[PDB]
Parts: sequence; structure tokens; C-alpha cells
Amino acid sequence: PDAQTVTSVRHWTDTLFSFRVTRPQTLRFRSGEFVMIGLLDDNGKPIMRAYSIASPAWDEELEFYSIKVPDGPLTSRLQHIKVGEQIILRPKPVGTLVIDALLPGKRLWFLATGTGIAPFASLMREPEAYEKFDEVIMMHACRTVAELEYGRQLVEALQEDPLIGELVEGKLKYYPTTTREEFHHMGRITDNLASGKVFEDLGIAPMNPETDRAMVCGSLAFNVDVMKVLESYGLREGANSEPREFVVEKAFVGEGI
Ligand SMILES: Cc1cc2nc3c(=O)[nH]c(=O)nc-3n(C[C@H](O)[C@H](O)[C@H](O)COP(=O)(O)OP(=O)(O)OC[C@H]3O[C@@H](n4cnc5c(N)ncnc54)[C@H](O)[C@@H]3O)c2cc1C
Repeated sequence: PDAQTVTSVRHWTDTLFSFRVTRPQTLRFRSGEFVMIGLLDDNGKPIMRAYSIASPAWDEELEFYSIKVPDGPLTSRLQHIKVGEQIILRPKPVGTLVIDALLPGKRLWFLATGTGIAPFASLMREPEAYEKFDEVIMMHACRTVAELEYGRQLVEALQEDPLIGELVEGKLKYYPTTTREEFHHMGRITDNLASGKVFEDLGIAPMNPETDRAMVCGSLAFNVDVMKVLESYGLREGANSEPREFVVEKAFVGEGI
């Protein structure tokens, strides 16, 4: 049912892997949206979970960036998937992490923790982000250095490619941090935005409600705290119906692994 086939798999850590699958021929989506994917349980019943599509809308395959939860009904199984095996994929994209859900502006911030970088793996590879904005800032905070690797490699490939670098024109600013392991840049996104450390580190103007638009993707706790910081700079939450300066989505439901 709604089956698509795994074309590649990549393991990053013992809790993180990415994979790619074939795309339904009629699937249309906007970068930043999520769909339901799944596998069958031991009784032949679907185990369905929401996943951001980690590949941009132009990409001919669909990429996903996944947690591995030991004893997690879906990921305890999904972590073992192989090329040629299949997943269930519902081709019904939705979500508020989309450029259309924000007022037009000059700078676009992506604020993510852990697998919350997933919708921004798509958006950082979306032409629209660079056509409609002069600067795209990717803040990704994880506990450890290895958890940043998937995103670091994505950003490196983008910036180092001769053509893409030309088209992007220095617009992408990447600000990875750790909160536990030693790394040259540390700290929570909330703390580093509120204190202005990120402005100094990247050599950019402070957050400005006139020109800045942001998207937030992490745990509920992260989202709540980030919203407060954004609002302290004068940015207001909206979405599609009445777009304002920022949008938020949960990277997962619960407390997190
Ligand atoms: C809008 C939406 C988009 C999502 N996008 C992604 C995504 O792109 N990639 C992804 O891996 N998951 C994503 N999730 C979570 C995903 O739906 C599942 O929870 C995940 O596949 C784990 O499923 P499970 O059955 O193995 O464990 P579950 O029973 O769902 O969860 C077990 C525990 O692990 C924690 N957990 C679940 N997912 C994560 C996560 N990704 N990071 C840290 N802790 C987690 C939860 O707090 C829960 O305690 C998303 C969830 C939503 C609501």
C-alpha cells in the first residue's frame, strides 16, 4: 500500500540515519512539509509516523533523516532497512514550515535542534529560499558533534559546489553548536540569540522584526523557549491564514531521546 522503495541508506551515529526512497509520480509538495511514513508490525498492521521530507521539492527521490529509538515501534525496525526494501508513504504533504506561511522579508532564519534540521535539509536546498531572501541563517544545536554531521555535510556540499555557490552567492550562514561535547561553538539557540552571541560570531546585524522571518523546529520545550526569544525582538507567530514573522513545528511529540 502506497509503497516506495529504498534507494540508499546512510548511518551517521547509533541514534541517527538517513535514507532515500522512490517518489510517487504525482507527489507535489513544498520544501519544509511532512508526510506520514510507516512499516507493518508483527500483526500486519501499519505503524505510521510523521516525517519531514529532508529533500527539496525539485529532488526526484525523497530523503528522510531519522532517529533510532531502541524499543521505538517504527524506528527499532526502520533502522535496519536495506536498499530494495519498501516503506509505506502517504503522498499527502502538510505543515507550516513553508515559505508561503511567512510574510516576505530579507532574512530567513532556520532554528533547529536534533532531527529538527530535517525540514531545513529540504529548505536549504530550495531555490525559493535564495530567490526571496538575501540571507539564510541555519542554527542547529545538538548535544554532540556527531549529531551535527548530516547537516554539516549537506551545507559543505552546497557551499563547495562551483555552480550552487555562485547561485547562492554567500547567502547561507551556517551556525552549528553543541551543548554537551566540546566544540568551537557551543550553547542553546535560545541563549545565543538572546545574548547576541550569534550576531557577533556570524558577523551579521541583530534580529530585526522588519526584515527577519524565522522557522522553528525542535521539542515542544525548545519551541516554547525560542518563541519567547523571537517575540522579544518583536517577531510575531503566524501561518498561511495570516502570515507574520515566524512559524513553528514539533520535531517530535514527547520529551525526546
Ligand atoms: C511534525 C512531525 C515531524 C516529525 N519529523 C521527524 C523527522 O523528520 N525525523 C524523525 O526521526 N522523527 C520525526 N518525527 C517523530 C516521528 O514521527 C516518530 O516519533 C519517530 O519516527 C520515532 O518513532 P518510534 O515509533 O520509533 O518511537 P515513538 O514511540 O514515536 O517515540 C519514542 C520516544 O522517542 C522520542 N522521539 C521520537 N522521535 C524523536 C526524534 N526524531 N528526535 C528525538 N526524540 C524522538 C519521543 O519523545 C518518544 O519519547 C516527527 C514528528 C512529528 C509530529
